[PDB]
Amino acid sequence: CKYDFATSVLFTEAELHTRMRGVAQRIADDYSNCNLKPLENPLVIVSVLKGSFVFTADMVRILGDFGVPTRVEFLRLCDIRGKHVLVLEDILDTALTLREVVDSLKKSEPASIKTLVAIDKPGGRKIPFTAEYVVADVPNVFVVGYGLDYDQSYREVRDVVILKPSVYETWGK
Amino acid sequence: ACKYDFATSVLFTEAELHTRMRGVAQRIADDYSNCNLKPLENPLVIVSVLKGSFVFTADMVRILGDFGVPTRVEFLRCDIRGKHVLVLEDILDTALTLREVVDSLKKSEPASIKTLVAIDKPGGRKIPFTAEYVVADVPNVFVVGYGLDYDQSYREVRDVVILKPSVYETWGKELERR
Ligand SMILES: Nc1nc2c(ncn2[C@@H]2C[C@@H](COCCP(=O)(O)O)N(C(=O)CCP(=O)(O)O)C2)c(=O)[nH]1
Ligand SMILES: Nc1nc2c(ncn2[C@@H]2C[C@@H](COCCP(=O)(O)O)N(C(=O)CCP(=O)(O)O)C2)c(=O)[nH]1
Repeated sequence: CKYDFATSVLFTEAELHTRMRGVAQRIADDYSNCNLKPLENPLVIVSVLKGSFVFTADMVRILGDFGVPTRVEFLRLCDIRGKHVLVLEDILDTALTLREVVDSLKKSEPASIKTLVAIDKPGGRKIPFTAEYVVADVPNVFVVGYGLDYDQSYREVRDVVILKPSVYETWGK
Repeated sequence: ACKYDFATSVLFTEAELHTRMRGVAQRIADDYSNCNLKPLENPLVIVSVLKGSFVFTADMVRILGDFGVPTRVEFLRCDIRGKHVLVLEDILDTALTLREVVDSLKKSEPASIKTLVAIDKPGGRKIPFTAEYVVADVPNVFVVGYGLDYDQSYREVRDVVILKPSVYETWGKELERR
């Protein structure tokens, strides 16, 4: 590991962007008949969690690459009724946050609504929940990077790494 | 001959923005070299102001990390006493927002405080204000991209472009509903 605060690099910046391009192609095809256009009818991007800003910034730019115009909202509301909504989240774990955000947004009745997460932790669920688009899976380990923090730190790490246990063991004390 | 059907001209590409952000990142490293910036213990507190500033913030913190500047980010659209604060903003124009934030933040008595803007309109000031770091200047022209929006749209354009007048001449008359 090139990082002195990590035991392993799980996904590099290039790997994530490669995967996110595969997802952007699915989104473009998926919404091909939604008549998405700037101002008139963009895809409403609802970014959840403070750390999601890194992923949201890269995803929205990649989405524009594939002809998907967007409009970003942050909850870390606008006018979603009748409009297509895509919730983005950097990590999906217990799914308790996503379920609540999805259910509440439905109260506004948008044309459609789907979710996209950068890191899915399939093994952390406390309720059933599947995201329409997943960039990468991560086992049951504490990772930081790509916006994911440990106590507000390491968000800027370009890759998704396993935080060396000596880091958070010494920081709690 | 523009690559964007909605823009008259492209001012700064993503790559050019990053090349500039690399030069800025080196200066910040030198400037804070005596501050012992360290993750968790003493990170440089990044205050990102303005909704569209998430794009510049996402890229800037990452570049800064490349140059040995560990950061933690807050958003304005925490404890700062004794900490080093770098306010980040995608566009600086009248300076009214940045003046409010900086002077409101000085009340908490941080270790220091500076500002870094991606786009500085030197000629738009309503009050005097100079940013400590500026990635690039822009004149009296309406631009979009790199997080800068026109009515929430076009933030995702990877470059800072001048938006075609027909777009906002048309959309304004559409916003006129009543
Ligand atoms: N760095 C890092 N964090 C992890 C990891 N596993 C879980 N988490 C966090 C833990 C908690 C707080 O998250 C603040 C995010 P923030 O600071 O940006 O606000 N979470 C949620 O509550 C999401 C519920 P879900 O998404 O399932 O609905 C996700 C990991 O492995 N590494
Ligand atoms: N896209 C684009 N916007 C421009 C341009 N010139 C000015 N603005 C805006 C105008 C107003 C709205 O700001 C939206 C931020 P948001 O919608 O993301 O929240 N602003 C401020 O008040 C900054 C306070 P200052 O900089 O003086 O301290 C900046 C341009 O050329 N292109």
